[PDB]
Amino acid sequence: PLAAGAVILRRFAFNAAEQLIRDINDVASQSPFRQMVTPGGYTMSVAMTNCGHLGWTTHRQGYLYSPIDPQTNKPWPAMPQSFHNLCQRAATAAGYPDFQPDACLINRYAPGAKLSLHQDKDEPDLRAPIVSVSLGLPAIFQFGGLKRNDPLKRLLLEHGDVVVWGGESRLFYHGIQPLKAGFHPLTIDCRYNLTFRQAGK
Ligand SMILES: O=C(O)c1ccc(O)c2ncccc12
Ligand SMILES: [Mn+2]
Repeated sequence: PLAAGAVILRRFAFNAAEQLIRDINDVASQSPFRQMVTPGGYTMSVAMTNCGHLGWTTHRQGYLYSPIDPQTNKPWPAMPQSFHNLCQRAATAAGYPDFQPDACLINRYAPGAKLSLHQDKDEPDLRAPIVSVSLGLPAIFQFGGLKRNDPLKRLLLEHGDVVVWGGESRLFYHGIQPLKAGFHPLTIDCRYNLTFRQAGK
């Protein structure tokens, strides 16, 4: 059992990937990818956008979920059908049939992009899982435990892999190591990851 509460579904989204990527591009045509600035003043190497009713974003030197994209002053694009359906199939298979995300954060990793170790604790109910979908180039996902200094474990996440982070794992510190450059036939030179969240109360 790699991470208590987590359910790894390798290649679960492999068949859906081309459609998912088309929908990423459609979302980004409305709410573009942008590299947000952390509360500490650093520009993230990962570029982000969102779809759904709520979107994860910097605002006033903190993080929060907002119904409005600060870059466009318009709502985030609606949740694509492909996104909704894939998430529900994965969550249901993993034992979370009532998971109803209202936010999907879309991350784009260019070579060298990384995410420092952190917890996702900005959501109102931490009993709801987060569903992660990997597309394109492979990345090393690192995760520890409930404490910042718990022992780290690592696993490669490859194109089409889905992880449902539930139970205890929902609160683990985690991150992504600097992305290795390469080629993928559907994303060309990057990785994307979708993370579905229940962000509304
Ligand atoms: O699955 C991933 O690649 C991933 C990457 C970066 C994150 O901040 C995440 N947060 C929660 C769940 C998954 C992820
Ligand atoms: Mn995270």
